[PDB]
Amino acid sequence: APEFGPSCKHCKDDVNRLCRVCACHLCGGRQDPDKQLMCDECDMAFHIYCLDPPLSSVPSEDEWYCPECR
Ligand SMILES: [Mg+2]
Ligand SMILES: [Zn+2]
Ligand SMILES: [Zn+2]
Ligand SMILES: [Zn+2]
Ligand SMILES: [Zn+2]
Repeated sequence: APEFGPSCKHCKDDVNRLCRVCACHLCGGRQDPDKQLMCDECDMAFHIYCLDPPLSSVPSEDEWYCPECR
């Protein structure tokens, strides 16, 4: 559809497939989008429970940098 961006280059939006590019950058899982924190710098997303130490909730502040970018 010319009204939508093209599929993920890496997984082609196959929901049965892990993808560390468009879903959690550590586990590649798509579940819990509500719980996926996006890096202000590289735009990769991370489940709060995949981080070390894991977070039990997302921060209230908008500015967050991932393990790779810190
Ligand atoms: Mg942010
Ligand atoms: Zn993908
Ligand atoms: Zn990485
Ligand atoms: Zn994850
Ligand atoms: Zn980052």
